[PDB]
Amino acid sequence: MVRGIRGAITVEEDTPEAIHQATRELLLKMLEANGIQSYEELAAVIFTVTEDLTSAFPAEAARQIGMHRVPLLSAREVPVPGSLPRVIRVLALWNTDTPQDRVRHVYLREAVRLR
Amino acid sequence: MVRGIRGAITVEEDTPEAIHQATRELLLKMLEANGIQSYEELAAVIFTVTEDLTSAFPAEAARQIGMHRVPLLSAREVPVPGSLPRVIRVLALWNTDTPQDRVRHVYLREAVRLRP
Amino acid sequence: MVRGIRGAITVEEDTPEAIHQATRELLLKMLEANGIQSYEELAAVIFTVTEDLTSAFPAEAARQIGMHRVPLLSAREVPVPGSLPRVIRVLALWNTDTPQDRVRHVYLREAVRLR
Repeated sequence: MVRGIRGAITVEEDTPEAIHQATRELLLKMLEANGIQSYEELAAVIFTVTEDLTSAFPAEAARQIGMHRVPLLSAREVPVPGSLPRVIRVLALWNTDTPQDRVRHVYLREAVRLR
Repeated sequence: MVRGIRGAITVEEDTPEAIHQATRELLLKMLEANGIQSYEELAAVIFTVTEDLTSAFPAEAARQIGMHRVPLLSAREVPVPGSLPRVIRVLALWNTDTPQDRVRHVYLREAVRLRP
Repeated sequence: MVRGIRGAITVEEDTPEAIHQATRELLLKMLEANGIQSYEELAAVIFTVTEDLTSAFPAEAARQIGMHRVPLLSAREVPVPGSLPRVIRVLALWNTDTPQDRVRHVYLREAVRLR
């Protein structure tokens, strides 16, 4: 079975370091919250970034924590008026027998308003 | 086994009401057409909207019909000039043994012309 | 299980013919590299294209090679300084027993500069 894991986190400046730092933190927490201690069962990980962020690919933060074998893809989020700014969102596809209602999703910082 | 389910529907205007109503109808039809019993079978659902739609997130319609525990993600479609305007597209990833040739995709309203 | 397969290829110019030819080449190469002789194994295929490519949908290429029954979805890639121009990226979700470490990803033409 495949279960999606959602995550979201905000930053306060479109810089490679800031983008990477937040992404690394989110990915590590999404995995920790679900007791995942290996990357072998992640089918793929998809990232989306709001329009106000274009300095670096979030996928690079995944490479930084050793996810070089995990398929990654990034896309742009819809610029909805009044929507939360500077947000990095993640959708991990996890091969697991963990029930849908047992999967833990992670919303950090300002993204907590998105849960 | 995971099978993707595609859906597409158009709206006549860029308003939250129009977007949510259409997305709600599309999702319900996608579920109905494939006889899906519980949302527990859905690994995730991805939504995309064309550049001319920015008033709201289609994913909100999913919450309206009880998909609170289903992982949702939204993105922007490639802005190809001359393409069908105001389109909401959906890709559901379904855990099922259903063969690929038996999965039912749904194309509504003006998107009916987008069916493969 | 489900394993994602990554692919990427560049195009010399923004025209439907060029986009479709490149996408056909990449898709075929991704399947060949993984010994996939049938499309029944593909859960879905997601494409992303850089903003300098807007003349056509890469998904049309999938139809051309007979992937009508494969669920397809496309999205806009995130702009990044110094990133390779005119890039088509693919993420195929493959139903397979193949371990993550044995899935073959394909980077063609100038896209080799991204791998």
